[PDB]
Amino acid sequence: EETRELQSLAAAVVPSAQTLKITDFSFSDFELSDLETALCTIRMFTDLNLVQNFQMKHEVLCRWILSVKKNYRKNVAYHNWRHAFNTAQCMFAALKAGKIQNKLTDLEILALLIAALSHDLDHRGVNNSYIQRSEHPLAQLYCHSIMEHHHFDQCLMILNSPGNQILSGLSIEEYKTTLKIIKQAILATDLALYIKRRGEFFELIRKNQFNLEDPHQKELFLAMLMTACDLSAITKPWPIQQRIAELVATEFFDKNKIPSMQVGFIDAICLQLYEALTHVSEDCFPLLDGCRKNRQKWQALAEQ
Ligand SMILES: COc1cccc2c1C(=O)N1CCc3c([nH]c4cccc(OC)c34)[C@@H]1N2C
Repeated sequence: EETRELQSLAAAVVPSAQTLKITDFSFSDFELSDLETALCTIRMFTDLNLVQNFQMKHEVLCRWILSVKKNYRKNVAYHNWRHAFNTAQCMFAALKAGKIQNKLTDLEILALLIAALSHDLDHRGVNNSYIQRSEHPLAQLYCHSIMEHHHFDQCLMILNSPGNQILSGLSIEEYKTTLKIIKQAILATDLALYIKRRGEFFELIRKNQFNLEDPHQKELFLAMLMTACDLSAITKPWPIQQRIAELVATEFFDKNKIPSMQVGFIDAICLQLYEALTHVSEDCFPLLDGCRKNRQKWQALAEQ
């Protein structure tokens, strides 16, 4: 049934990060089976030293990963398991290739990876729009009166389910700190909260006053990082981004104006974010470079 899946997952060899290409910003998931994305996820926890430092039992981490995946099964494509898996992959690539890993504590890295994986688990719970089909990120802003939201209840419920407690090896003080960061990183994937707080982040960077060691600026930086990862399909190699963008038209759920939608999207949201991210961490330039190349391809298409 799904004992089968867990048994098969826990027994399998976990290939290296290099084999799985999860350290690349150009990572493509389409050829992977769901079960291979779970192996990729295990590898992310492993290479961030989270399995070791917090003594996560292998079977427990496998079951938690499958619990998370299972609870995405009714979500639309922009908020599904593949979305959260890729949000996590971008986080991993930005932590590793982008080197952000070195700037953060282990509890921050742990909360970030769990948040990336879990941030859309409540999409059907806290939204009455947006759940029939994948809606453009900016449909929030211009189309519906009420915006598109995220929550952490499902996240914490799965984390505390018997057999799924990847955090049992934390002390009480570590657990409390981690849950707090998880809650904020999940709420930060609300585009409303990004728009509300980004100008300050940009000013600090413009004025070269950005100080990651300030508790308000660390919260704000972790939030921008969550948004960078959540929106990262806008950075992908052109064929990936085209087919994801077109899901607003192609998703079967039980293309004429898309070029101008995506250019507007890049000009109003995406370009500044990856520009700002690259000033904090120069090795995240591939996200910005990808976002630039896609604007150029979408602009050429808009010129028909
Ligand atoms: C931060 O989110 C992303 C970043 C980079 C690539 C992304 C996404 C994302 O949201 N997604 C979500 C949609 C979908 C993806 N991969 C899939 C594989 C099979 C089916 C799918 O949708 C039905 C996808 C898929 N990709 C490629």
